[PDB]
Amino acid sequence: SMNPPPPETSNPNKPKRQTNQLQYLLRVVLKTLWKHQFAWPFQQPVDAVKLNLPDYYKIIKTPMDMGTIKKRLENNYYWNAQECIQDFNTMFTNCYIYNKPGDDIVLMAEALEKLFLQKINELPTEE
Amino acid sequence: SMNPPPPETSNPNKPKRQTNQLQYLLRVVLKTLWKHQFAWPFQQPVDAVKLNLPDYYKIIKTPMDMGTIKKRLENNYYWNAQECIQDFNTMFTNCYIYNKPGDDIVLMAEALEKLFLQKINELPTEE
Repeated sequence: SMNPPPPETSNPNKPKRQTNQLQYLLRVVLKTLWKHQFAWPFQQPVDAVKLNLPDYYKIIKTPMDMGTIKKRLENNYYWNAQECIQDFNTMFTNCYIYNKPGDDIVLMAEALEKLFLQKINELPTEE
Repeated sequence: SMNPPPPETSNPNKPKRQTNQLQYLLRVVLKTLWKHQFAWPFQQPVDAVKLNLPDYYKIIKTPMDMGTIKKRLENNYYWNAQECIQDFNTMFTNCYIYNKPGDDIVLMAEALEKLFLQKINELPTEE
């Protein structure tokens, strides 16, 4: 499989809003995860052509990566903070789906997911 | 063409010994790194002609790879664990020497090096 186009990051056909929760997700959560030692394999869509991984987009039909989440936040793609949280969960579960329990890349995603969970525990109150 | 012969893996004129530390380096450390998802670029000597890296062996004069380290452990090439740990260090620093900060291949090597360091943290006590 060649690579698919990356997920859409702008939507001219939705209303936009900025909230405490969405700003926190960008300025705290994404930033903290981006800088983590384990983040780099998750920062851009898997380049299956470069890695020579023909089965990746045969198996992962809902790809997601931190770069896409960053762009969606910056473009006000999300109306509800849960839409963004869902994208993070898609990125972590994609790693568990493609790989196997106990794999090193899985342990990396698990550490990232634990940190993400710790940070969104502190998301500002829905206002 | 362009590749040197691989590093020597047997040494008939050197005494041999088996130790818990050498056992651990082969059966725990090497095995763990070998199975890492990022291991593949480091499992065999760099084929500079196949990768078209004609300068590789003009820059890297002390090549090292995990396949060599595996053979050296299997052949009792090392008397001291530090000789093996030095070979791992050489393999990682060779990656940093030839490539540049931020390259994917370097980020792979850094992750393997940090896991290697965690593993040899738990090397069994010397005799």
